[PDB]
Amino acid sequence: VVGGTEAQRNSWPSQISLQYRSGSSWAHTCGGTLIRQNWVMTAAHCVDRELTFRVVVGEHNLNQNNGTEQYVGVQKIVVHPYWNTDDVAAGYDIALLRLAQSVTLNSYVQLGVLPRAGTILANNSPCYITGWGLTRTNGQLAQTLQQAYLPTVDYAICSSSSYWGSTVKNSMVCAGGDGVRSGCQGDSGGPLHCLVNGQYAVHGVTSFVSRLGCNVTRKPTVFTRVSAYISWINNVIASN
Ligand code: NA
Repeated sequence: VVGGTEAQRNSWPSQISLQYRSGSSWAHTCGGTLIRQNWVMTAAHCVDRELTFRVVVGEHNLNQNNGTEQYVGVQKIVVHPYWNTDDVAAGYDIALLRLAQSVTLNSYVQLGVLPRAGTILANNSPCYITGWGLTRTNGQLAQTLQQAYLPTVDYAICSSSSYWGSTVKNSMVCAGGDGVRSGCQGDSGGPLHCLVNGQYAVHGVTSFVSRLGCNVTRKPTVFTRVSAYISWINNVIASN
């Protein structure tokens, strides 16, 4: 997250770190949201690679023991059937991971609350992106979980020529684009939390930013719109 601030350690208890085995150690690769005790929602493009993955819940600092982490292997990966790795702009950038064990809930580990199906945020709605991604374009991952305030940019605007044009679809949410704050590599698959009727819900799964850099004016960060996939998510979980 570029232009972010350190999160309080109990602010976003549904945030997870998806990590992959790198030699004798593990490395953060993207984010995700805990949606059942044994299911995680992330971006399809995060699990394109044939790696060994684990999920870490209750994580705050990637490089220090927090005393709150639970580490659980990934048992099954279900990517959206329409996903196409070389066409991120076509959408369907979403995947569900079934965990090897069910995690225990506490003040650091809670299920993410999903929006009702079909819900679309009005222009300029207050949202936070969270994650451990790069803190500057071509920079390095954050140590501690970061959060940035990113107001939504509605489809009519985001799909105009000076923003994203045709690349953005109705199945996506855009947020930010002020040129100071944004998502960045390592944030993919992580949540966009939006305050609706007094309750934060996860409205987006971070999907892409501009190749021209993370925080670019009028290239808001693009998220998969979770409310477009409520039935898909239910169907996968019900059949696994
Ligand atoms: Na830690």
